[PDB]
Amino acid sequence: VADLKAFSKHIYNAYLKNFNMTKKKARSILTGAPFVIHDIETLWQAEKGLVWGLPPYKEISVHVFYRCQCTTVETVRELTEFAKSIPSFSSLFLNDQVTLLKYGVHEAIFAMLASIVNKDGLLVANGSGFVTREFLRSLRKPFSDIIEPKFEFAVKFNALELDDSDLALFIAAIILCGDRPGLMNVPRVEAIQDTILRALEFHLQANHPDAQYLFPKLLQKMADLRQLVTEHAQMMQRIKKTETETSLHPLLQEIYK
Amino acid sequence: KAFSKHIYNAYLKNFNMTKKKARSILTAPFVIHDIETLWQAELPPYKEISVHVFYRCQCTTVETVRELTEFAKSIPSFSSLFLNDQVTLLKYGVHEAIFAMLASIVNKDGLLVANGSGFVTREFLRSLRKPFSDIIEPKFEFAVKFNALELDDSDLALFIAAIILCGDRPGLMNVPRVEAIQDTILRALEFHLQANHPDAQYLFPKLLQKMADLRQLVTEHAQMMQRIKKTETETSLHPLLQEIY
Ligand SMILES: C/C(=C\COc1ccccc1CN(C)C(=O)c1ccc(-c2ccco2)cc1)CCC(=O)O
Ligand SMILES: C/C(=C\COc1ccccc1CN(C)C(=O)c1ccc(-c2ccco2)cc1)CCC(=O)O
Repeated sequence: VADLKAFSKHIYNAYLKNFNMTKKKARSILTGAPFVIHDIETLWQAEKGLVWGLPPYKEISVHVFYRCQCTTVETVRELTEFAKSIPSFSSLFLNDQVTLLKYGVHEAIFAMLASIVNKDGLLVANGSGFVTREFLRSLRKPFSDIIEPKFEFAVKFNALELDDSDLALFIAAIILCGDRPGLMNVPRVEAIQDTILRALEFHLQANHPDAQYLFPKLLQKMADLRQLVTEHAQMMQRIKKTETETSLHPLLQEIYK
Repeated sequence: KAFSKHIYNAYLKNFNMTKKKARSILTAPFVIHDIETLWQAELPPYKEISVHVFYRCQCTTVETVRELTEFAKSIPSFSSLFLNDQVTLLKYGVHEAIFAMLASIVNKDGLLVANGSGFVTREFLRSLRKPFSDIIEPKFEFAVKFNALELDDSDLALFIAAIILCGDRPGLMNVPRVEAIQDTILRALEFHLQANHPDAQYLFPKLLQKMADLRQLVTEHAQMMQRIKKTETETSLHPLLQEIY
């Protein structure tokens, strides 16, 4: 029990050192000024300077998809650094590390997106912008449809009221996932993931003494996130298929390969 | 440096028999070179000579695990590792340290036994029946070569601390932390060997090779222990040693 506490603490310190944006900072921004991007005009103002090199200009729905890609890429690089500070992650085979990152980053990105989202939209640009969910729904298919299911997931996730300390362990559990295809040392990964999930159960009784069923609720969100990413990867295949003049960042190319 | 002195202090606190004590005896102990001497000299109930010596080996290695366990508490930052990692380090390392320290009580002809009091010849131990004699002799071969390095206790105190702090063990949770502790130990050791053996040359990387030789010696050891566990159904194993195996 005492090793699990200190393992949780190590994981929470890796999280605080590696993510630019915590849930604690995001909620203080969201509740109080970010500049509101809610239409074409405000988006252009935001690009001039009140908020912020993306493959040469074309049309709003595609410009937005490109900003999503720039953000997602930056969060992969934070996740990669976070994982390297997860105790035994850096002593796994190099190919296992890359495999865990390749198949887990999206699950982690859509878990952590909740932190910066409310029912009305989300923070961008390290909290200096706020893009409304109504504006993102206004984009043309297939861009609007690849966006809205994440808000639907996030708002439900937020009703669980996790804090940073809980998320560090939850995101650690997503990444150290013994089920990813092509792993070399499965029992080792499985063992690390079971340590995290034991530490997570113990940390939840401590931090959320009156919640009920919070731990199995979280195992289910991990399942939901897998389904969310399977659906996302299908939509991304459809974009790559039907939107030929839209490119994808090479780091994301490798991931979806 | 102070670090080196502290590890030495702890080694002197934890191991009753030092190379120093052992060297001034080996230069009178009762010679045990056959059945009649063994019996004059004299655990699980008696079985036969060979199994009897095997039990004596077990009682000694058990005691030395206890000592090594207390010793490691003095290695700085060992006590701050996960408890699980502590147990793993002890589990996979105590035999490499026990075979390293065995060189201290050994010469080409045999070893000291129940304090300085007895000498058991290598001859006799070879005369035990298979697989008991095979279990024994390869430690002697290693120990004679190790002794040609001519370490003293202050050197061995760091060397045993290095052995226990191996980042490579199976199931370690915090490898980089263990590795960083061993690094300070190995840096103290290089520094110590420069100061304690100024005219010996290459002693440091030769010690690093002895660590890899020990790892292999223990692998061959555990393998031998495993067939004894199958084929020598009668003979018992102190359970402290079952858990290690
Ligand atoms: C379209 C891809 C993912 C989908 O991204 C989604 C999906 C649902 C909600 C939020 C995101 C993106 N996100 C985490 C952001 O923080 C974000 C960043 C910037 C903007 C934006 C809008 C106008 C100007 O700036 C909007 C969102 C490809 C990327 C991939 O699959 O890796
Ligand atoms: C056979 C096991 C270990 C290996 O033992 C070895 C192997 C090679 C050299 C020296 C030892 C033992 N040793 C460190 C002693 O100090 C010792 C103690 C007593 C006697 C003895 C002989 C007649 C009466 O008393 C002889 C040796 C199983 C136990 C285990 O695996 O931990």
